[PDB]
Amino acid sequence: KSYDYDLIIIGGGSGGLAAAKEAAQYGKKVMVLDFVTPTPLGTRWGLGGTCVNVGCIPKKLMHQAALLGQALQDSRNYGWKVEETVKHDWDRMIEAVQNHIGSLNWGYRVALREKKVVYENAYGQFIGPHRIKATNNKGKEKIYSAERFLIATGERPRYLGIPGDKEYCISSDDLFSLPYCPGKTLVVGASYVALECAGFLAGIGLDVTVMVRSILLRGFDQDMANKIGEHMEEHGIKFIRQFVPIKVEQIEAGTPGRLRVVAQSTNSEEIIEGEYNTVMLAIGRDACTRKIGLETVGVKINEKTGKIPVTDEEQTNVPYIYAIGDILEDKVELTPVAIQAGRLLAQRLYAGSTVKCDYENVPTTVFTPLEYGACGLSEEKAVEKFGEENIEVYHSYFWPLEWTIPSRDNNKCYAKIICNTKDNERVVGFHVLGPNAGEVTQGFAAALKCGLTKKQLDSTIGIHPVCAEVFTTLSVTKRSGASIL
Amino acid sequence: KSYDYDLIIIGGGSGGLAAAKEAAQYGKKVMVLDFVTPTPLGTRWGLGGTCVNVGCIPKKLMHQAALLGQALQDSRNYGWKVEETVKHDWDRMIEAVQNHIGSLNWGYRVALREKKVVYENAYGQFIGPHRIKATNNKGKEKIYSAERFLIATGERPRYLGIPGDKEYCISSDDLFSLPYCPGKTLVVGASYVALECAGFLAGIGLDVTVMVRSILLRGFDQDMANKIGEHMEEHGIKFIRQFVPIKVEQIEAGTPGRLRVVAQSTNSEEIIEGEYNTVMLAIGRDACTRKIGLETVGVKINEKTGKIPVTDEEQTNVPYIYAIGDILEDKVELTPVAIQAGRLLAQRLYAGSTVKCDYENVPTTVFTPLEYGACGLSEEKAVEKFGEENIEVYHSYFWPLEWTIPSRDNNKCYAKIICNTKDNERVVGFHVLGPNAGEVTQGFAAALKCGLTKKQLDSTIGIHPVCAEVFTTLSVTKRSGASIL
Ligand SMILES: Cc1cc2nc3c(=O)[nH]c(=O)nc-3n(C[C@H](O)[C@H](O)[C@H](O)COP(=O)(O)OP(=O)(O)OC[C@H]3O[C@@H](n4cnc5c(N)ncnc54)[C@H](O)[C@@H]3O)c2cc1C
Ligand SMILES: Cc1cc2nc3c(=O)[nH]c(=O)nc-3n(C[C@H](O)[C@H](O)[C@H](O)COP(=O)(O)OP(=O)(O)OC[C@H]3O[C@@H](n4cnc5c(N)ncnc54)[C@H](O)[C@@H]3O)c2cc1C
Ligand SMILES: [Au+]
Ligand SMILES: [Au+]
Repeated sequence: KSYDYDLIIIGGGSGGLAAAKEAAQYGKKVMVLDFVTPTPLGTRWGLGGTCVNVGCIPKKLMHQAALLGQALQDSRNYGWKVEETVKHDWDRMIEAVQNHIGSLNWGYRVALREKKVVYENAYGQFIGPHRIKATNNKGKEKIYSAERFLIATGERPRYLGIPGDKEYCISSDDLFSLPYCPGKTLVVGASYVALECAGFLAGIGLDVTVMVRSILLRGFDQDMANKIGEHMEEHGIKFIRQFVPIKVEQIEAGTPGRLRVVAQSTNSEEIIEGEYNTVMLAIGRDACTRKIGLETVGVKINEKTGKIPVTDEEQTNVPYIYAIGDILEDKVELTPVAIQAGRLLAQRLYAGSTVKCDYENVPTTVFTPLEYGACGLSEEKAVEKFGEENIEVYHSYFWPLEWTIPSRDNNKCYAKIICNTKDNERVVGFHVLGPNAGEVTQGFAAALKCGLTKKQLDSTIGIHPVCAEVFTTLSVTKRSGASIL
Repeated sequence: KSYDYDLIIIGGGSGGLAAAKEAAQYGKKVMVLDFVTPTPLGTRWGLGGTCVNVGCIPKKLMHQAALLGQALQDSRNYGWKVEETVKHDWDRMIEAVQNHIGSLNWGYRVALREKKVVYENAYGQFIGPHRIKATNNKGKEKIYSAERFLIATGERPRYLGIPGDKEYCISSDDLFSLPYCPGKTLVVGASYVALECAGFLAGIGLDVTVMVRSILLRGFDQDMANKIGEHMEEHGIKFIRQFVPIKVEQIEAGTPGRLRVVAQSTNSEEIIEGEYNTVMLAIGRDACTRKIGLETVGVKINEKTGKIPVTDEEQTNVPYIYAIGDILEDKVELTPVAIQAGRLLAQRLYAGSTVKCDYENVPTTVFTPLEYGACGLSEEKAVEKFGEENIEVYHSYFWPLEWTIPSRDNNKCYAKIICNTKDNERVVGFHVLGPNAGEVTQGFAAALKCGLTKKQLDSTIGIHPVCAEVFTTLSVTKRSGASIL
């Protein structure tokens, strides 16, 4: 019957925009609702969502700034006449990053206008079957109807339920647009975002302290996680183990001001205090699925975690509403997963395709000071799945050539592959800790999709001299116990 | 009967040393003869051969110096307060590189002593069946006998048959230990070494001119070759097309002196002159198989090219003499190929293995200012092999994130895959032109060994934001003619 649009995408993040562009490619009427509720402090950003504005992109750019710091240090030994110590200007770096983010926001808006996709800067909210309520910034309300709906609502940073967090602490949301140098900083948490931000804040010369609850990088391989922790610690970052903040109180306002954080042990009553210029909370992310009125349409969600269960076709229990992105239950919360799922969903709905999104063996990279690229099973998970006796772990240290002249950081980089003997020594796991990890990891992920075997990998000819070539000649097993130095 | 050693390896290059170490791993008596005939100028180097001393390693290090120059330039926009123009010191860079090369020479010598491998700094020469003559630096001669012989003699730079070349020009042999800044330089040739040296000499701020005979990078994909030429030309390198030097004459001696080069056109009698501080000859390499007495033992060689034909087991026409490395006929002249062939040959001879060296689809990287990584067939070769109508070329420009803030070099990087439709759109060719090319290329080479298909590649999930991810979403064909900007 009557239907304003054929597809309404709530949320203009990576996945949402990808699906919008693709569905528009097939002449369907599509409308995108994107609205960023401001941070407790008041920070807001444009179209594009978390990756573009507050995520993947600026984090990579600041990591590049840190890497260029290390390059400035390295250049001395290679013959460049650079002054011994170079200072870093936070304001300029922020200006450059924010300028590029603005350019990407504008690019996306132009792309949406070009593909004839209506963009409405309004907060979406279900009120009834096939109908939604959109509230603009000013407060004006409008109603829309659609045949199909795409929930692409994404997540927002989580806060500790402690006093002072919301008015005195900053999150990933605020850091990449912070209008002043954070000075000394306390990063709470051990998620990959926590280590990324800690690392590159340390690289630009600030004093950073990371406060962890139990373990580093839950979900990632713990051996590699421990190695990253060791390397970060040897670079000047300080770690306080087994502590959670219980109160944050402002000593003096400013830009930055001074704050006191009082925290309690996890296994005792021992209480320690510290003074920091700003405190960044990186302790996970919460789905924004509570406040979109899913009850008015009957979408079933996991009340405990907020995630929405979906079929292998991204379909909810309600036939005409589909969800993509991080909000999904037991999927992988990465931007290329969202984009691929959106593209394939659009092609399935309007292009007669049958290809589904494969969520298995998807690579990731943690951009710590020492990049960490991973694809496939962890060692622990592999042993769980196939049995200790059936898993052989080939590993080796290697020394990237570019670091020999600076004469630094030997026998730190680490490469290990986890192979299943029961299945022709198939390579079920791949982990690399070293420079340009993601570039090396992309190819071996594509190989894992092809069922790379240890024999073929051994037959592949390395390139010389390139870091990645360490993966050509892995011959030492952990089971053998031989040294790898 | 009587046999001094079980295996005599003539030549202590990459392949020779690899085979020596591996054969020693199995308790066999092995002796290595390594001797570097000095350059016309008189430059000599230690153990390790061409890659270690005058090749892969120092070329990568100087490329890293150029890359750090570009990083120094980039760092300004990211917020580092670096002086506008920084000067480069040739002498310090040479000192650092040569120090690392010395360390590698010492490492190899120690490794050989540890594995109980006799190293004799003597020039090898066959005099009769299973017997060889070794002449030390001083001139003393010794005789040796062996059950098996491994010719690993490698190649040496080729010179134009023009007057003045040998006493006034330098080769790749001399450059990486040159005791003075080369100043303005003329690089003759278009082999990958020519472009590598030109590029990084330009990066450190020198005025470089490349003089080519007909085409760039013969053997490599010509489209990518032309793109590299264009990019190098837009970076300040000057190209003189269709010219070959006919005389080099010294204007004034010095360090550097001044030389005049007079050269003639290739298609006319037009003659042009130029003045340069040094002239580097990079016009190919000639096998050192003439002067080792192969006639006294009956080893058949290709008289025209100097290469030695071999079986797929690296065996010559004489059963007990095997050859590895670049000297082989119609093989691939790369260090990992030599090392892999040596390792597999040793395991076949003394470890009962049957695994052979695979010379198909071996990757390479040309470290031009813009790295070029390749694996598999060129476009031209693919069309020749399978037929134009059966080849689809997916390609795209991409813009590495790290360059957006410096705001330079957009729509220059280029990624293309060549797929065979007759064979499930199999990926028969892979070419990437962009930063960290080799790291991206290693993985896709390993995938090609697994028979990666266009469908699987499309199903692989990219990593974000990484350059390599461009290979996840290739959808534009050259046949379609659509724009890629
Ligand atoms: C610091 C950081 C670094 C990261 N780095 C990486 C990385 O390197 N690689 C990687 O793969 N992933 C990375 N991620 C994860 C990545 O940001 C997310 O997984 C990804 O953005 C999920 O996409 P999405 O569209 O589902 O969520 P989003 O992109 O956040 O989409 C949600 C959008 O919809 C808006 N919205 C919310 N509620 C409503 C509503 N009711 N109505 C309308 N619009 C609404 C939101 O404001 C937002 O604009 C990082 C995340 C962070 C925080
Ligand atoms: C500038 C440059 C850059 C290069 N970059 C790369 C790169 O990035 N990647 C790559 O894969 N390849 C690269 N190569 C190619 C690589 O150097 C060769 O392919 C490789 O070294 C071949 O190994 P080989 O042992 O057969 O030759 P060599 O390593 O040269 O072995 C020969 C050794 O034996 C000695 N010898 C010679 N005659 C005798 C004799 N009669 N008796 C005893 N000893 C003798 C020689 O002096 C030398 O020490 C590069 C080459 C050059 C010139
Ligand atoms: Au600062
Ligand atoms: Au110079």
